Amino acid sequence: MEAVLNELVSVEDLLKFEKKFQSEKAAGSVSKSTQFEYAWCLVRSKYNDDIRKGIVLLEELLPKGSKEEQRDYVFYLAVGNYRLKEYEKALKYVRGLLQTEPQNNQAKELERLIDKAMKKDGLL
Amino acid sequence: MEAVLNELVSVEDLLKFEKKFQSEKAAGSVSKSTQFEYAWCLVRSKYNDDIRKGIVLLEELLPKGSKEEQRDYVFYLAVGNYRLKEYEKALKYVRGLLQTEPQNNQAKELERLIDKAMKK
Ligand SMILES: [Cl-]
Ligand SMILES: [Cl-]
Repeated sequence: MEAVLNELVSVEDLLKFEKKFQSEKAAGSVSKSTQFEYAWCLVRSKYNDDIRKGIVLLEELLPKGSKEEQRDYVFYLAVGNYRLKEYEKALKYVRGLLQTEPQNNQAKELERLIDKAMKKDGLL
Repeated sequence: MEAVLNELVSVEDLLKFEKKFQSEKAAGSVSKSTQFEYAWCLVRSKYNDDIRKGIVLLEELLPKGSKEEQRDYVFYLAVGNYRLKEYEKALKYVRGLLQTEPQNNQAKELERLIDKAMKK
């Protein structure tokens, strides 16, 4: 998607699932899917506080996931940590995922981005 | 997000919810939530056939949604039609949504995009 469209869809997404998350948490407890969707929107946000919150929400889901869900959670932990420039954490997550999903070229392109960013720092 | 990142995350999402949708479909019927989530990914895809399928899935959810859900469906119907260059349909959808959500500047910005592309 072009940039302006991507940004406005991102905002609409985040606001919808924030409402849903805040509604459910007001009504007692938050379903696993609602927490994941909100966290997924948070790690794509333009605000760093949002990304940090999405990471926390993904860490809370991680021990309760099926094996397939845990793979999805680790993907977005690497995304969030990469966007925060927590490169060594992101790199550890995506390498672990690639061991169990070797043909995941999305995870591979993410690893390439993380490596490229660690090179331009000089920290690789 | 930057362009390369946005594209690989879009692929990861689509494939994840395609598996969820197809697995629920084979097992009988598909939940509202999975059909929407798959449609949401499809409308954002780089393939026109995907966008068209997302519009179909959204059109099928629309008669049976609540008031709030319908407004969200119409937003993504506007997005998908805009990306397919179906500008008259897209403008109609977003103008309806703006009548009931007047403070929704994301819908407003989408309307400006539709209006720009029509004048291009
Ligand atoms: Cl279809
Ligand atoms: Cl509003």
